Amino acid sequence: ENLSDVFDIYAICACCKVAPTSAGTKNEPFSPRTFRGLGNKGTLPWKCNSVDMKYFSSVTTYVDESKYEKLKWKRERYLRMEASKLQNVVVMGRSSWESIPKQYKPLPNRINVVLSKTLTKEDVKEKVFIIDSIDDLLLLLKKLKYYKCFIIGGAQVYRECLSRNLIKQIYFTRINGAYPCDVFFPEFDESEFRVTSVSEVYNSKGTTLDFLVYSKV
Ligand SMILES: NC(=O)C1=CN([C@@H]2O[C@H](COP(=O)(O)OP(=O)(O)OC[C@H]3O[C@@H](n4cnc5c(N)ncnc54)[C@H](OP(=O)(O)O)[C@@H]3O)[C@@H](O)[C@H]2O)C=CC1
Ligand SMILES: CCc1nc(N)nc(N)c1-c1ccccc1
Repeated sequence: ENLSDVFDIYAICACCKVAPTSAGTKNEPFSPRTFRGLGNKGTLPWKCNSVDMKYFSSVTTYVDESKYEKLKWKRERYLRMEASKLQNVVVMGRSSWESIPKQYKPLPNRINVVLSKTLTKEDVKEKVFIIDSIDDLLLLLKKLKYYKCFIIGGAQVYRECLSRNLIKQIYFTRINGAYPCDVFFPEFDESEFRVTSVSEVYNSKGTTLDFLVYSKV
């Protein structure tokens, strides 16, 4: 079956409009995807957005002890048929991991997993899991008790995961504001996904935003 579903590999990200420039063949003033701004100069285009911050925090930390049991079976089941506290898992590439003020790493109540090949335990003192590659990621999950695995960045981790059909659902936030960006959310065959949750329009500091949730067909 689908690994993505078996291990509930959901992806969450936040994008904003892209502030143009007056130079470069990279300018896409008419890109069909209005919200593709992911990062810039190693950080978030926008300013710490309180709301999304809260949203992201909420969603990635929420766990339902009961509903878990079902998932417990699903995985076990697959595990065997293949062989023939309770927190969520967060996963991020080195970049985004560094892009975080140490004072917030690792992320609380969440099993942190950093994807990288240039990091070692001697280097990372935080209590996190250092993964070699998506494959290991899978191997890791297989033997790990958690609610749902989350992919919180960055652009490469998304792409890779998407290209391998490892994303069950995507929690896509949208920040209505243009900001200079050098990193953008990767493309994919959206055909397999259908929006399942469209939140209302929220407001903060004067910048609008909303939350979407696309699911695999
Ligand atoms: N708006 C949003 O929701 C988000 C924005 N961001 C922003 O994006 C930018 C960072 O994203 P991006 O540049 O794509 O970087 P990433 O955070 O994805 O980090 C890239 C690094 O991750 C590693 N990596 C990726 N895939 C693999 C793999 N399969 N196996 C092993 N290592 C892997 C590599 O580590 P190594 O070099 O050690 O091999 C790599 O150089 C930042 O500015 C950050 O602020 C990040 C997340 C979310
Ligand atoms: C709150 C910012 C945020 N919001 C959403 N919706 N998704 C994310 N993946 C992140 C994020 C950004 C950089 C590093 C870790 C997580």
